[PDB]
Amino acid sequence: VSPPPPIADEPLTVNTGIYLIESYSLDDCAETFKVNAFLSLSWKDRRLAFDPVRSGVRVKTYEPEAIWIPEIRFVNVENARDADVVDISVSPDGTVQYLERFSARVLSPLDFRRYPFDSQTLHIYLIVRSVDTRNIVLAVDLEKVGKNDDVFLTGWDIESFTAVVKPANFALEDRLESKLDYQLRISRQYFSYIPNIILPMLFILFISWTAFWSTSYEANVTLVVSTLIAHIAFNILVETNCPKTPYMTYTGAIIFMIYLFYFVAVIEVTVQHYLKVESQPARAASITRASRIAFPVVFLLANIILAFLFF
Amino acid sequence: VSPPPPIADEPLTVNTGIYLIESYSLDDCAETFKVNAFLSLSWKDRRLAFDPVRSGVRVKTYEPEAIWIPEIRFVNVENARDADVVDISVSPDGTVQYLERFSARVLSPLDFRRYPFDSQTLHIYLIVRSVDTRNIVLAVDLEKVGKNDDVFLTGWDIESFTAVVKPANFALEDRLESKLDYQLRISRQYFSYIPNIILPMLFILFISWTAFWSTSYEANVTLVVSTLIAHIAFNILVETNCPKTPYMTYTGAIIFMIYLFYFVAVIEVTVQHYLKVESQPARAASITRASRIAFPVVFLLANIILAFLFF
Amino acid sequence: VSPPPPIADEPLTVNTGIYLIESYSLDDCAETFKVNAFLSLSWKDRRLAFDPVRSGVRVKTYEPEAIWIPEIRFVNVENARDADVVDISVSPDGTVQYLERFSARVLSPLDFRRYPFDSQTLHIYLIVRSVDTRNIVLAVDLEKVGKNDDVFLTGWDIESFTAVVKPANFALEDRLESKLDYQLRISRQYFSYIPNIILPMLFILFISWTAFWSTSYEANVTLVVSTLIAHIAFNILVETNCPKTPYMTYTGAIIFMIYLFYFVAVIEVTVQHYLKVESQPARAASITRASRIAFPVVFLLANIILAFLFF
Amino acid sequence: VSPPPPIADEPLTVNTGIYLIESYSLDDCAETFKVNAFLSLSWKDRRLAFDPVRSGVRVKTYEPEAIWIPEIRFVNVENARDADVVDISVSPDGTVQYLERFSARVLSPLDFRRYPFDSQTLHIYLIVRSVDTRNIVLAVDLEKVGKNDDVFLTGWDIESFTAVVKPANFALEDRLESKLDYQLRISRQYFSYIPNIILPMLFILFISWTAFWSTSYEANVTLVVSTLIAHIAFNILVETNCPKTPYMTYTGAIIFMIYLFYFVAVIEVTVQHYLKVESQPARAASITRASRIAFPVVFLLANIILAFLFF
Amino acid sequence: VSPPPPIADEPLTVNTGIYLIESYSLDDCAETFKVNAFLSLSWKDRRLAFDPVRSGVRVKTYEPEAIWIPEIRFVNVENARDADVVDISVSPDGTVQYLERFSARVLSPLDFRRYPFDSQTLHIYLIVRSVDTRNIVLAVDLEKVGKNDDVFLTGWDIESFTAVVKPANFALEDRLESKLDYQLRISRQYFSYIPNIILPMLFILFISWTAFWSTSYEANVTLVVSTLIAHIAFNILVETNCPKTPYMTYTGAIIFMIYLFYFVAVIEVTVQHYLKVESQPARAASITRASRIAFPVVFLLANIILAFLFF
Ligand SMILES: CCC1(CCBr)C(=O)NC(=O)NC1=O
Ligand SMILES: [Cl-]
Ligand SMILES: [Cl-]
Ligand SMILES: [Cl-]
Ligand SMILES: [Cl-]
Ligand SMILES: [Cl-]
Repeated sequence: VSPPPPIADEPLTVNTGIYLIESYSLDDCAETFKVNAFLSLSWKDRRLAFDPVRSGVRVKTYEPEAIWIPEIRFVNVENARDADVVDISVSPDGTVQYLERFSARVLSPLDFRRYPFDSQTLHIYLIVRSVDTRNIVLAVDLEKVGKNDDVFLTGWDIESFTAVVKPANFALEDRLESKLDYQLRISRQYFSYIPNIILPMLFILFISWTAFWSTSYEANVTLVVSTLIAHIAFNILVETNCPKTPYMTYTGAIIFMIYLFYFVAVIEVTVQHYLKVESQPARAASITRASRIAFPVVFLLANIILAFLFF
Repeated sequence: VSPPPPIADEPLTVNTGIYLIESYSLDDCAETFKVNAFLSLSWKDRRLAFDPVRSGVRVKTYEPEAIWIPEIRFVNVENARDADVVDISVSPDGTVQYLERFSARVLSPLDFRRYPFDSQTLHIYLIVRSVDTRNIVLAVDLEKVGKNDDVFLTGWDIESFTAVVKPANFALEDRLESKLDYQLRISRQYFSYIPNIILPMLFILFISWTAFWSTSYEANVTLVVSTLIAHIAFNILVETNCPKTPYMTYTGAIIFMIYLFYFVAVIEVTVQHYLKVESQPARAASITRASRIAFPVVFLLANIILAFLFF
Repeated sequence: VSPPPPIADEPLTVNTGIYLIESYSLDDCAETFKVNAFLSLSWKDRRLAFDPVRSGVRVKTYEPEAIWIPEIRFVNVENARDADVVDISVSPDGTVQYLERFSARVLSPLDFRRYPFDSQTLHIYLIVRSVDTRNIVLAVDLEKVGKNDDVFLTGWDIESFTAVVKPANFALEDRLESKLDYQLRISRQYFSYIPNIILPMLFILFISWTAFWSTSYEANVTLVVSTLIAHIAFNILVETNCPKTPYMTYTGAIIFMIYLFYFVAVIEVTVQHYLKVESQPARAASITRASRIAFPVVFLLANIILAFLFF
Repeated sequence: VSPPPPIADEPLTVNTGIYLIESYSLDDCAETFKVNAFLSLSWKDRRLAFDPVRSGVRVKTYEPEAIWIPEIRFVNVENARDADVVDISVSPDGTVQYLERFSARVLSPLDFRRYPFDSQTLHIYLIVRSVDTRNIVLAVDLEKVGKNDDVFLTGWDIESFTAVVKPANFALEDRLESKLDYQLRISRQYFSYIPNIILPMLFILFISWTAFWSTSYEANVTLVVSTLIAHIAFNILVETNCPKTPYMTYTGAIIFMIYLFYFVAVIEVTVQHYLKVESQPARAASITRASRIAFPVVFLLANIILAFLFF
Repeated sequence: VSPPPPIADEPLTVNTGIYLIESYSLDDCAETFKVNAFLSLSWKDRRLAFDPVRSGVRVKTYEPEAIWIPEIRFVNVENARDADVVDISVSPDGTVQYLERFSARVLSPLDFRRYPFDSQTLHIYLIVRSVDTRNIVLAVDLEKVGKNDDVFLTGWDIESFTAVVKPANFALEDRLESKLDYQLRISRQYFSYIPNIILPMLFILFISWTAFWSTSYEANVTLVVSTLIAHIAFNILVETNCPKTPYMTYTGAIIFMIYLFYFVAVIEVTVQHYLKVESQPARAASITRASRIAFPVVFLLANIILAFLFF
């Protein structure tokens, strides 16, 4: 119950491996995801080395309390993982093979700028703090890094589960810390968004544009203002459940643009009626006739500019 | 507290069994359900063998700490089950009969394509990782697999609770994994859905069609747009509380179809009034008269096509 | 420790008793309630019997670990109760007086058919599984079954806390199980419903009926459709927070009836205007005049039929 | 680890004290509040008495496991408090001074009848169960009862933290129990309720009264019904998030009164138009003219009557 | 397991240091934030001092149970922190280098008066209570006080993590308490508020002002009342999820001002129409013409006055 002694000066290499069993509860708003996986750890301790000819065992199994085990922690977790040691095996040369099954709520930030067409990289940071007698450094056993085929996140396409092999070694509170990066690449399943959000939101906007084929100010006010209410009501219905994002998103820009179009269409309706009442029906009619083409064209162009700037 | 030694290299057979006591909290959105049940386990540990004559007892009872117990875990669980060992009984041959009462939040995916007429198969995967000394394989004791008659999920008809007897044995991180599939088949109780969701949503749509028995553009705009508001408001009220499904559902298709019908009815109302104002009341009136038949017929037809494509 | 040995063939009788300290968190939607109470247990274990003269003590206190204690569990709980043993006392004849203070989330179904005029019976099922050496049977002492006077559930009148004295002994997985039914009878405090939900809901409906004292189709469309919106908006405001009930409720029937009345009133308004425009103002006016009496009378009758069928 | 012995058949007096460190999470709907405080306990155990001369120390410090400590529990708590023993000190006469720092979610009912002008008394009930060897009685060390000056509840003025010195001793499950009442008096500081809820809710109602200065039935229907929608919509926005209170509140009475006024104003608008259309414009105009004074006067008076009946 | 005996009058100095690893879950409404960090503690216990020649070791490692460790607690936490001792190291002179990794939900009040342009100072109060034998005083080494570069709070700019070096030593329950103030300075990311909340809410208000370029009372009622509905609906959509603040905020003042403007615009519309109908179209037209300038000018001025009073 002291770290293994160094054969030559060099630090202890703790070989790691994460194997995803289950991925669930991806909360976009909280920027957290819950994960259930295996953590494999391999290190050599020659104090645990033995001759198989005299000892007469394949490998010696130990209790966690019995031997020295490195303290591997996660950087980006809410609280410490719920871990359960599955097996500890010691080969004759002193190579300890540790395996545990853990569940953790991982805090990983998400970029919503290209939502719902976005893709994300979920991070899991492994960390080990070096001891007095010797430095501890992390490594990746690529054979022991993977994911269950059945691993699923509803609404996401799980691309890959890989690790950045070279650790980030640095000093923290007068000790060396070796940090590893396990990445889960996911891409969103944006299909339903079109018939479910895009298309009914666009219909409401189009209904407001019928005020360009009418001269009735009462019918026109009822058209643009009632559709503005239906727009807001629709947005309450299809609300992300996510408190507003501090940065400007593609989706956010378009919604802003739609509120601007409701305001501009009211201006038009207001102008047209005032010109008609102010004995100028030539200007009133030409503005209305222009708007019939102007409104959809400006909308289509501004939308293309936005789609281009974001993607 | 090491696995029982093999006589002739044979793997240890752990006879399982799950008996549902309570099933509750089925969260459609989270694709999770909470379960309270019995887990029965039986295996032979000859190290515990005794002679009932010298012992004076025909069976021996042990504390979990006292003997070796296989590490049975569930694959699709949020965290490890809250288990409480009920009884451990050893017969003279050294056959252990283990029983525990556990509670677990099981992650099982759900297909909402045929909602609310859907049926689901809930899975519970039992798993055991083999040891260095010997391999461990799972088995189903069919006499120990069942459910309490009083087991209920509000709004579901619990068809059956069975297990796929042949385990899925496979290699993972250089060891054998014997996995079992326990299945809970449930079918939805969709009656209340007709008077609560379907009919009041259909009435609102029908109200919009009264604009085909009017020539008043002000009354017509008020009809189609106010009903569209009422539709959205109704949907906010009867909202599933489920963030939108990534795939297209039967329900989703119909709602989309309804939003399209609100838009088409506005087009009609817009066309009719423009023709009237453009000195063509013959065409205006014939379009309106056609819509009176067209709208319900196309709706009934498109609905049958949708019902066919989904079921 | 193993169970106490019997002279009398009859199994071991464990005298139970539950005393409610606090009742809180009654979730109508989840059909769960949280409870904090005392669990009293009594049984004779002659192995513990002593001579108070030679022992020098009239009563002996033991640690739960020290003696044999029956495994009492609850059938309808989310997870096993958080229990804390308060006292264990042994009398010279070997009688054990066990007492613990527990907290549990109890799953008890609720029938909303007569909501908000309903009354409910909350169940707590005590269970004990028989050992191999001897069978174990539960008993109630209704002196030991009670509740704190200050026990409260907001919006409910806590009638009684009692137990069904005859236990339900039955075989499960080749062993006997003696089950007790503890019942908490509660009745709803429905006063607030009239001034909060029922009267404002009736007012909106009556507003729609003023369309029978008008000939203005624009004012009439605005009356029936705007009130339908206000009805839905009201229902969003006074929403039960309960996902729709799979069965037909009294409340559910009436709400359905109200949506039907909104649709029928639109039909009337539509018919009246079409007859007027189709040079038939005699029929139009007689339909409107009839509706003035028909609508409230049919509403009052249909409501009485519903109230009768449900109560 | 047995209770201290009585010299002359006296019960053990446990001197208590609670010192509020933090008060937070007051949930009006759940009728719970979370508290972080110090619990001080003092009692005389002569088995711990010593001669400071021979001992060399004026005070002795012990580990909780080392000595006998009374089991103090809380009556109205969700689960048992998270406690941590800060210090245990023994003086030469054997007077024990125990101190712990605990956090608890206390269930204390709230009376909303005078909301938002209400004041509440939060209770914390201390309890001790007497033991076989001797009876245990609670006492208040008033020197050890207080609160941190920085203790705050957002939207409340924390008046006082005091205890009812005379304990409530009584029998429970054949043992005497001593109960103490700690009271936290709070008064609601919700000044912003006037500009945030009261004034916008009144403006909406006043807008409906403008239909008494109009003869246009279409404009009037649009005024009273649209404002009724805006009223409901406003109430959805400023919703307490508290499921309806079973009893009639001051706030509840006024909201009811407002819904009645919307209905009465519709009746007026309906009557006025019907009289006008039924060739009686003298009565129609006199009713409208009356309403202009009647409506605000009846509102102001009924409001005063309500304010008087509740306060 | 007694405090170390000093020769010097001065109390024991415990050098503290907090290092933020993760900051998450900042709940504006609850005025709480969750934190994951390192707690470093340094003190000298001469009883631990050793000859490293005789000992053979330059540093000694101890288990928390093995040695005396000061009881460091947090003042403003929900429950005591979930701590995990990372390392304990002793040098030949008796210096203890303690390090733990803790997670805590910190209660820190927030001032919303200047929201969404606000900045906040989050507090973490460290505290140590002095023992019988000697007083214990806290110290800050600002070298050890830091934060991970990757520490983030969505929508906030984390300015600095620091500590007020001079501890607040005071008497509590006849003992000394040394308290340290750790501060996290954050400033809000208000950009998205302009296009998401400010601008669309203004557009709706402006739409209501078009009622100053119309004489149609039906169109005007529809304008002012429908926009008031859209305003409320918008506020439901962009709702903070925060129950109203007991104090008057900048945002709160403006929203109140907007509701006043909706009411004043209704008064105008009502006055205009009544003057027109009361054969005075000169006054009606001059009031309308004035409002066109008055309304935006009064709005712009009142807004500047509010912005000045709050900032
Ligand atoms: C008040 C009635 C309603 C729909 C209610 Br959400 C409205 O708000 N505005 C309108 O212009 N028309 C309407 O029908
Ligand atoms: Cl961890
Ligand atoms: Cl498990
Ligand atoms: Cl239980
Ligand atoms: Cl407690
Ligand atoms: Cl703490």
